[PDB]
Order: sequence, then C-alpha cells, then structure tokens
Amino acid sequence: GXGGNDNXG
Amino acid sequence: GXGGNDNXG
Amino acid sequence: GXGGNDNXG
Amino acid sequence: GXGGNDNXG
Amino acid sequence: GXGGNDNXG
Amino acid sequence: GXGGNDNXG
Amino acid sequence: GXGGNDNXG
Amino acid sequence: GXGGNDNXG
Amino acid sequence: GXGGNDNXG
Amino acid sequence: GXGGNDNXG
Amino acid sequence: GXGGNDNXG
Amino acid sequence: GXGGNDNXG
Amino acid sequence: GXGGNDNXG
Amino acid sequence: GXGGNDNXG
Amino acid sequence: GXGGNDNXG
Amino acid sequence: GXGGNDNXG
Amino acid sequence: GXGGNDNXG
Amino acid sequence: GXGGNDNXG
Amino acid sequence: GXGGNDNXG
Amino acid sequence: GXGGNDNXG
Amino acid sequence: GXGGNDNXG
Amino acid sequence: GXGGNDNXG
Amino acid sequence: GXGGNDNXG
Amino acid sequence: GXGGNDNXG
Amino acid sequence: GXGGNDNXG
Amino acid sequence: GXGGNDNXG
Amino acid sequence: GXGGNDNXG
Amino acid sequence: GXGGNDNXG
Amino acid sequence: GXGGNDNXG
Amino acid sequence: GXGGNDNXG
Amino acid sequence: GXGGNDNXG
Amino acid sequence: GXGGNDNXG
Amino acid sequence: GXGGNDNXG
Amino acid sequence: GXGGNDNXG
Amino acid sequence: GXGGNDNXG
Amino acid sequence: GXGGNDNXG
Amino acid sequence: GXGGNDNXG
Amino acid sequence: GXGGNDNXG
Amino acid sequence: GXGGNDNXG
Amino acid sequence: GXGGNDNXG
Amino acid sequence: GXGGNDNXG
Amino acid sequence: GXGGNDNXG
Repeated sequence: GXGGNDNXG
Repeated sequence: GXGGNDNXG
Repeated sequence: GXGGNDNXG
Repeated sequence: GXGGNDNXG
Repeated sequence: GXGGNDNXG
Repeated sequence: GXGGNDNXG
Repeated sequence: GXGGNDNXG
Repeated sequence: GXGGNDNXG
Repeated sequence: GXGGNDNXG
Repeated sequence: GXGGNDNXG
Repeated sequence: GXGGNDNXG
Repeated sequence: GXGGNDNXG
Repeated sequence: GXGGNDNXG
Repeated sequence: GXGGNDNXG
Repeated sequence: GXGGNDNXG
Repeated sequence: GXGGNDNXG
Repeated sequence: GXGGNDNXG
Repeated sequence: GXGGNDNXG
Repeated sequence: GXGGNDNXG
Repeated sequence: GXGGNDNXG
Repeated sequence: GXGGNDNXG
Repeated sequence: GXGGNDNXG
Repeated sequence: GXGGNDNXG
Repeated sequence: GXGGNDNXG
Repeated sequence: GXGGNDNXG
Repeated sequence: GXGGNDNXG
Repeated sequence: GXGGNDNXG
Repeated sequence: GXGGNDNXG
Repeated sequence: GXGGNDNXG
Repeated sequence: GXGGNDNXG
Repeated sequence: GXGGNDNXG
Repeated sequence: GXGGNDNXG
Repeated sequence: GXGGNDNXG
Repeated sequence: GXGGNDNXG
Repeated sequence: GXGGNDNXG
Repeated sequence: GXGGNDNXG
Repeated sequence: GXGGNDNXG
Repeated sequence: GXGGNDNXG
Repeated sequence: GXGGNDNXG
Repeated sequence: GXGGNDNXG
Repeated sequence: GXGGNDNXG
Repeated sequence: GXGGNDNXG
C-alpha cells in the first residue's frame, strides 16, 4: 500500500 | 492506500 | 507493499 | 513508524 | 520502522 | 528496521 | 467481478 | 474474478 | 487499478 | 480506478 | 493492477 | 480467479 | 468485531 | 477479531 | 485473532 | 510526458 | 516519457 | 500519482 | 521511455 | 507512481 | 513506480 | 511521414 | 515512412 | 520504411 | 479489442 | 474497442 | 485481442 | 520536439 | 526528437 | 531520435 | 537547499 | 544541496 | 551535493 | 527543463 | 552553460 | 533536460 | 558546456 | 538529458 | 564539453 | 539562409 | 543554406 | 547546403 503496511497490530 | 495503511489496530 | 510490510505485529 | 511514507514518487 | 518507506520512486 | 526501504527505484 | 476489489486500503 | 483482489493494503 | 483490471471484453 | 477497471465492452 | 489482471477476453 | 490475489501487502 | 463468512472476491 | 471462513479470491 | 478455514486463492 | 504515462486504465 | 510508461493497465 | 511524477524541476 | 516500459499489464 | 517517476530534473 | 524510474536527471 | 509519431507514451 | 514511430513506450 | 519503429519498448 | 488489420507505422 | 483498420502514423 | 493481420512497421 | 521534427524544409 | 526526425529536407 | 531518423533527404 | 538533518519518515 | 545528516527511513 | 553522513534505511 | 537544468547551487 | 541547449526542436 | 543537465554544484 | 547540446532534434 | 549530462560538480 | 552532444537526432 | 559562425554550446 | 564554421559543442 | 569546418565535439 505504496510504503510498508502495518497488519494484525 | 498510497502511504502504509494501519490494519486490525 | 512497495517498502517492507509489517505482518502478524 | 506504523505504515511507511512516499517521498518524491 | 514498522513498514519501510519509498524514497525517490 | 522492521521492513526495508526503497531508495532511488 | 470482471475488475478487482480494493479492500481495507 | 477475471482481475485480482487487493486485500488489507 | 491498484486490484486487478479487465482488458479488451 | 484505485479497485479494478473494465476495458473495451 | 498491484493483484493480478486479466488480458485480451 | 483468472488474475492473482495480493493479501496482507 | 469482524462476523460471518465474507467472500472479500 | 477475524470470524468465519473467508475466500479472500 | 485469525478464524476458520481461509482459501486466501 | 517527461513522468511516465499511464495507459490501458 | 523520459519515466517508464505503463501499458496493458 | 497513479501518471509518473516530475521532480528536481 | 529513457526508465523501463511496463507492458502486457 | 504506478508510470515511472522523473528525478534529479 | 510499477514503469522504470528516472534518476541522476 | 516527414517526422514519426508518439502513440501511447 | 521518412522517421519511425514510437508505439506503446 | 525510411527509419524503423519502436513497438512495445 | 486491439482488432483489425493494424500496422504499428 | 480499439476496432477497425487503424495504423498507429 | 492483439487480433488481425498486423505488422509491427 | 516530443513527435519527429522537420528541419532545413 | 522522441519519433524519427527529418533532417537536411 | 527514439524511431529511426531521416538524414541528408 | 534541501539543507538540515532531515529524515525522509 | 541534498546536505546534512539525512537518513533515507 | 548528496553530502553528509547519510544512510540509505 | 525540455534544455538542460542546473541542480543543487 | 552549466545545463544544455535544445536547438531547432 | 531533453539537452544535458548539471548535477550536485 | 558542463551538460550536452541537443541539435536539429 | 537526451545529449550528455554532468554529474556530482 | 564535459557531457556529449546529440546532433541531427 | 543560415549566416556567420554559430557556437550553437 | 548552412554558413561559416559552427562548433555545434 | 552544409558550409565551412564544423567541430560537431
């Protein structure tokens, strides 16, 4: 999501 | 979502 | 997710 | 921190 | 930290 | 740290 | 459905 | 469905 | 389309 | 379209 | 499309 | 589904 | 949250 | 969270 | 989190 | 132009 | 142009 | 954006 | 152009 | 973005 | 991005 | 004829 | 004829 | 004829 | 689509 | 679409 | 698609 | 001169 | 001159 | 001159 | 210009 | 220019 | 230019 | 600049 | 003169 | 710059 | 002159 | 620059 | 002159 | 036309 | 046309 | 045309 995403927290 | 997104918190 | 993503924390 | 950024792109 | 960044791209 | 970065690409 | 769905981003 | 789905990004 | 697209019908 | 688009009908 | 696309119908 | 799915990125 | 059987598709 | 049987597809 | 039988496909 | 063009959507 | 072009979506 | 960006003029 | 082109999506 | 970027002019 | 980038002009 | 053309770029 | 053309690039 | 063409590049 | 007796110049 | 005896100059 | 008696110049 | 130019006639 | 140029006629 | 040029006629 | 202890996130 | 102790994230 | 103790993440 | 530019003074 | 001159284009 | 540019002074 | 000159293109 | 450029002064 | 000259192209 | 000693430079 | 001693440079 | 002693250089 064009920069690193931050999933599951 | 054009910058890293922040999912599940 | 165009930079390293951050999964499961 | 918590999603990366999009600097010049 | 917590997702990388996109510097010039 | 915690995902790498994308410098010029 | 003859596209692609963009979910949570 | 004749595309590709982009989920959590 | 950031999800998959549908080309030529 | 940021989701998948439909091209030529 | 950042997901898989569909080419020529 | 005749594409590819991009999950958590 | 997040309820049921989603075909997120 | 995250409920049911998702066909994330 | 992360619930059920996902066919992430 | 002289920034990459974006065709077929 | 003179930035790579983006065809077939 | 989604058309190539044009930096350093 | 003079940046690599991106065909067949 | 998703069209090649154009840096250092 | 996803079209080759164009650095050092 | 007499200079070429620029079709999609 | 008399200069070539630039088709998709 | 009289200069070649540039098809997909 | 991209249909007919076309001839790229 | 992109239909008929077209000839890219 | 990419259909017909085409001839790339 | 972004299409072939026409010099000295 | 981004398509073949036409020099000295 | 990104397609074949046409020098001295 | 583009002067100081900056840090691109 | 592009001067100082910068650190691209 | 591109001057100082920089460190590409 | 479509002529040469001057970067960082 | 610390650029480049673009003449007749 | 479509002529030569000048980088870092 | 510390660039390059683009003549007749 | 489409002519030769000048890099780092 | 510390570049390269692009003549008739 | 085209008169004198030009340093087209 | 084309007169004198040009240092086209 | 084409007159004198050119140092095309």
